[PDB]
Amino acid sequence: DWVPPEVFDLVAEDKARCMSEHGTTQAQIDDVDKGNLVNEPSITCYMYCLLEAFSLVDDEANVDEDIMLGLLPDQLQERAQSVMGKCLPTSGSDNCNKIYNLAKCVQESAPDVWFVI
Ligand SMILES: CCCCNS(=O)(=O)c1ccccc1
Repeated sequence: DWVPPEVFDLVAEDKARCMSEHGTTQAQIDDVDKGNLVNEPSITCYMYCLLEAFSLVDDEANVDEDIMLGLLPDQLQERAQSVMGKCLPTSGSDNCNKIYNLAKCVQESAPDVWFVI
């Protein structure tokens, strides 16, 4: 990955909170990173939780595309922008399910783009 060790420091406090709130295990996170994701609230609500902590989504899981693209390396932004044209706006039954659907769409469309810390 292009994700540097810094980001792990930066997200540590929110990561710990989000996992505690939702019953998330590190194994579930590792799985999403390997492209294995199911619609289980303990992982889908974790992803919403962390996105929200960094202002990447609002109260109804609408994505701030400019902030999201801003997370990614310059060299990935062209292809990520195409992916967001396909996968946004979000849709689903609740905030966690919206992020499930988004993650599945990004992972299906682009290898290097969705990542979960
Ligand atoms: C392309 C967006 C990735 C979303 N993954 S994440 O929810 O773990 C997350 C990563 C980094 C900051 C906040 C949330």
